[PDB]
Amino acid sequence: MNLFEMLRIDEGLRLKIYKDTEGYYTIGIGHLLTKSPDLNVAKSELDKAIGRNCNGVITKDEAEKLFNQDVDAAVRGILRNPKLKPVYDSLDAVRRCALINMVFQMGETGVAGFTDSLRMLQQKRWDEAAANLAKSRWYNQTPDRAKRVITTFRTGTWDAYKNL
Repeated sequence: MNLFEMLRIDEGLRLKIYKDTEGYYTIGIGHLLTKSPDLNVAKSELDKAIGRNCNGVITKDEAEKLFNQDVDAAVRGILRNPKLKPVYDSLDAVRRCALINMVFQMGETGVAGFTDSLRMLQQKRWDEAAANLAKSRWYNQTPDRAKRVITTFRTGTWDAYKNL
């Protein structure tokens, strides 16, 4: 399965400049256009981003590029953090998608302050880490997503995404 799909399910794919929880113009799978309260700037950013005259609308094949981009940025930010690097680095392919899905949801910073759980993950105490995450505020905000991600950590499979 994939990150995209994964994010696709967890996040949601929007094809029209929409407003963030924070109120920042966003689009695709949580792709941020601008912090500027100006729709006319999201636009510009977008087009700037897309390479065409969008009109505040893109197309999936497009949301996925934005996506793949936004993704490798995250990853580099992950490797730059000296506190996320060892974990991520130790994780397997599927557990990594779980880290990423998190960074995405909370940024490289909010994620890095899961001092404990991170250690467990690093250590391989799947049930512990998970139990751990289960306590967070995070998990209390966005449960279904949290469940899936924790589960994936624990199990280390897509099972959590297979029968939605």
